[PDB]
Amino acid sequence: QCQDVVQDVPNVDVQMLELYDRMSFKDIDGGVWKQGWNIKYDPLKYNAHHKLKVFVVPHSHNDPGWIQTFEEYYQHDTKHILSNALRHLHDNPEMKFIWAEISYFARFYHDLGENKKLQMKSIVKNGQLEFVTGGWVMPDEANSHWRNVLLQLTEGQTWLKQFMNVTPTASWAIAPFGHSPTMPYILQKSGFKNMLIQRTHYSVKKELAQQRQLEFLWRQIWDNKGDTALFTHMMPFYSYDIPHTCGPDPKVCCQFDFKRMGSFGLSCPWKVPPRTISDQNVAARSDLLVDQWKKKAELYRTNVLLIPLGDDFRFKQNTEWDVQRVNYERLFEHINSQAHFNVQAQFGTLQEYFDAVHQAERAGQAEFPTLSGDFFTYADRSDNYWSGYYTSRPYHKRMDRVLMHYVRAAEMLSAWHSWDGMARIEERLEQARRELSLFQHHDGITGTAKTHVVVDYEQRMQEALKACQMVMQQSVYRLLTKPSIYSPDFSFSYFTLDDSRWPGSGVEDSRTTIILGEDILPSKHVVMHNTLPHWREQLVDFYVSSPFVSVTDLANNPVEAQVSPVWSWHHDTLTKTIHPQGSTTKYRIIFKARVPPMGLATYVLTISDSKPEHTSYASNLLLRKNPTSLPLGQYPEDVKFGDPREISLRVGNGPTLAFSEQGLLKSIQLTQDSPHVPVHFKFLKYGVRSHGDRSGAYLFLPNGPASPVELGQPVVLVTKGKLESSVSVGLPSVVHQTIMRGGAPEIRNLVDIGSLDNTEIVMRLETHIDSGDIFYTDLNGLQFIKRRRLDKLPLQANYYPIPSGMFIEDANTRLTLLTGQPLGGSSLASGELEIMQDRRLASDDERGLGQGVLDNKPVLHIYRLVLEKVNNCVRPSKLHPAGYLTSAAHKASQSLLDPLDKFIFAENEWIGAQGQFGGDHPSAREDLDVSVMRRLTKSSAKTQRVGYVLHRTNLMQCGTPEEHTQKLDVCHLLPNVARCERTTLTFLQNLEHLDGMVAPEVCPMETAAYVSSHSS
Ligand SMILES: CO[C@@H]1O[C@H](CO[C@H]2O[C@H](CS)[C@@H](O)[C@H](O)[C@@H]2O)[C@@H](O)[C@H](O[C@H]2O[C@H](CO)[C@@H](O)[C@H](O)[C@@H]2O)[C@@H]1O
Ligand SMILES: [Zn+2]
Repeated sequence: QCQDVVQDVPNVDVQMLELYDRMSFKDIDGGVWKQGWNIKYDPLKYNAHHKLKVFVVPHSHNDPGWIQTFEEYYQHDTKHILSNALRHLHDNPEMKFIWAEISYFARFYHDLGENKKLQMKSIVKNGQLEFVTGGWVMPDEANSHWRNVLLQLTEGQTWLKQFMNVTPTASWAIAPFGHSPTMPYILQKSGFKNMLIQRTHYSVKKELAQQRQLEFLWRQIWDNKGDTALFTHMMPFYSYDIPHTCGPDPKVCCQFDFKRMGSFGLSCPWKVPPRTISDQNVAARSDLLVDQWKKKAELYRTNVLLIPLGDDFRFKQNTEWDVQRVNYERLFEHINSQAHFNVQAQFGTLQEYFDAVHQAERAGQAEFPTLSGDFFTYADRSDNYWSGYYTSRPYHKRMDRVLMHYVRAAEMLSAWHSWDGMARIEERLEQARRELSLFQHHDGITGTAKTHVVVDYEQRMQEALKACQMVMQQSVYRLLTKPSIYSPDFSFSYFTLDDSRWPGSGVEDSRTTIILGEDILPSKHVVMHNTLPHWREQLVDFYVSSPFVSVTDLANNPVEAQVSPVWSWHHDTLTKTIHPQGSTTKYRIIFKARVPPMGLATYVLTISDSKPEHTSYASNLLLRKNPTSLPLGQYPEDVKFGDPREISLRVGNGPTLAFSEQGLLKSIQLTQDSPHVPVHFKFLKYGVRSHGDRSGAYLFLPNGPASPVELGQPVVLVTKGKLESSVSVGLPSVVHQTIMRGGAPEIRNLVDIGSLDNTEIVMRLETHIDSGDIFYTDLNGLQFIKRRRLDKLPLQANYYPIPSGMFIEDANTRLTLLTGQPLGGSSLASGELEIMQDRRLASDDERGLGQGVLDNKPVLHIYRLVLEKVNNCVRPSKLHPAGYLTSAAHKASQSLLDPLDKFIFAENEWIGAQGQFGGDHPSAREDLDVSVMRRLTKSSAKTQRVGYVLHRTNLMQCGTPEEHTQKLDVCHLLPNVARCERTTLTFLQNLEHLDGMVAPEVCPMETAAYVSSHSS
């Protein structure tokens, strides 16, 4: 019996949307704890029979790229930190240290000699060095897709299991800029028992501290029973550095950071330095320190206190290890010996802290509150909300989503077979997983790194894309060639990938033309891959060197096709207009590909001397005053011209779209009879303040509501075809395109902010929909959370991450915008949606980056726009904190994130070609996905193992019967199954041995992992 994720509102002690509605968010001076209050404690609370247990946990925050590249930091800092940790921990058995970033640890460990590897394993086994989380990175939680959060977690933990024989069950996330419930969701399904967070809004820290609700059982917003709950510790103060981790007064705590006495080039901003601990000062020093600890302890419910001891790239110098250790040892010896303190203090690890907290809990000493919700948008002080990084460096945010899909497709396509080592499949896939995993870092996908570091991430991701292409095309060639003919050269390109949306038209001329001709080559095979576990039809397009091309399947059945020109937009620096030019030698052919679940389908493109029977030609209409001619070579339809005017289009029996004379949507009519529902696209601009704090890579600090972009009299191009129609317009900084293929439109924006300094370009949708102050945005592509616009907070506080979609609705109507890239957005007034496209900022925003954002480059953003009637849908109650997509919106999101892959055969003739793969694969219910298929064993293993991650979303019931689908049992996808086991999501622990070797499908909103074992 599945939990109902719609109709049962969970009863939790703290529900973050409710808390937000009630809180005042006043920013008052609290004294030494600037954002809190003067903490008081009863000195008699602790006595001989009830002592305060203090764990001082040394740590070093190591960014895998930020102000330097990964490799620069490794050479200049991290390799020294790890080498000196090994020495100092070895030599000082009571000293402890925690480590989070496995990318660096793997980088270090593989360069060690065997003697040192053994010493390292010994300090891990004995518990002195403890891994926390164990992901490749400490990821961003706002822009990251859940699939990539899982990918990087798995990459780090798989390394740790293999080399260190440990799997962390406690997570440490001190640095991401706000926190998502997607983390406890994944962690709890990956064996975790505890997690720690830090960067939450200062007003939230104060509110929860006042109620001693900083430790809580964090469950998902829809979880009525609580089975998703994960114990979470929120740190109370402004920073994770030493001045903000000993207690509420940083002027005091800074005196206990022994790296700040002068020789290290560090000091205390509060103007009182640390002093070396001696017998003559230890009593006074201890009195000050214990007083800070007892104040911090007032904020929590047990007698066990966590004191982190660290900062960025700490514990480098041998002298630094000594200065911190020897001074703390003198403090501990004094404090622990003076009964009047009633304290036992020691170095500890994160797990030791949590174990002691839960021991106290079981002793009946505390009960913990339940909580649901998220912790966006973060503000660290005053009105400084960190909503800028939801958009910064949008080219690379888009690249993340492209690479996400290519990693999935490469792992899936190659999983079907075992490969010889000489094929280098495992090598290429490990590289691709690791570069994508690295980019999940909270300075990677966030767009908060220095320019040269962004370039490094981009180069790494480009290499990863090439690796995925190589693995994919080798796999296609194996899956579709007669086995007794197959003769692979593992270095050769049998196919090249054709991608219509990355980097994109107008971004890079990267696509190959299929060159056909009577005197060269009459025809070409192309292959589509469908990574989703259901049959899919989708229009696909290729560039071809003639308009006279027709399409067949590999039974030689004709397939209806449409040919259109190849249009490119040019900023004519002579005429000062932006206008399209057509190619006279290449054309686009478009046709519907029908592809099996997790399968492949082959088609053939053939040239003829004249218009083929089954190919039609789009009309083209250029709307502008003072047109000039647009010749198109052999294209059989002449371009038409007109003055700008409103126009309407309808493809198939789908919606009718109306456009303004400037080429922007104005209305959607769902059916023949229905109203033309106002739905109006508009581009606006935000600026930057001329006084006070400046927007930068992290912060969005607008100088008021956005102002309309002045459009002039833009050139509009209308292409009308039987299969696909479009309206494209060259606006200042944006070539905006609305594409119609018979269902929800697709929007593409080619965004080039050029040299517009101190500008943020936003795309807004204006409707009539009576949404009031409510809107919905997603978290990590996993779930939709209810948002309430709060006029008591500034504009930038009402911006949230849009990692994959957002919607507004009233009783009758919903408008959903799905995205192919994470961007920031909001609903700033009833009936509106808006999403930021790019931002160019001249100033640094005082968070450590030390530059503006002046490295913008053209990016092609993609979207789907779904207007729907929802009066018949079974929706959650008004008090439920979640929302859910319809079938059409979810399919539209899948169309953006996991499109069909397209392969063009490279050579002239493909001997032994086959027409299809996977025609016998089950076509699963629309709400179920095989998020991951990964072969886990190399070819030398007697018993092959294949891992699957299944995810089931939850779609609204709206009265569409949508019938008969087949059960998907992933354990029988490969033959000769000998065992099927449910595992943690990282595949690292077996949870259940499955009867009949059958992997059951999962419940709505659940994710499960299975591993099948095969004897042949
Ligand atoms: C809030 O500013 C923070 O400053 C530190 C600078 O750290 C270095 O100087 C300090 C102060 S004397 C030393 O004690 C340290 O050991 C270092 O040498 C930044 O490194 C820190 O960065 C963190 O937050 C930013 C966002 O503000 C992230 O982008 C980054 O990933 C990191 O987590 C911060 O700038
Ligand atoms: Zn960091």
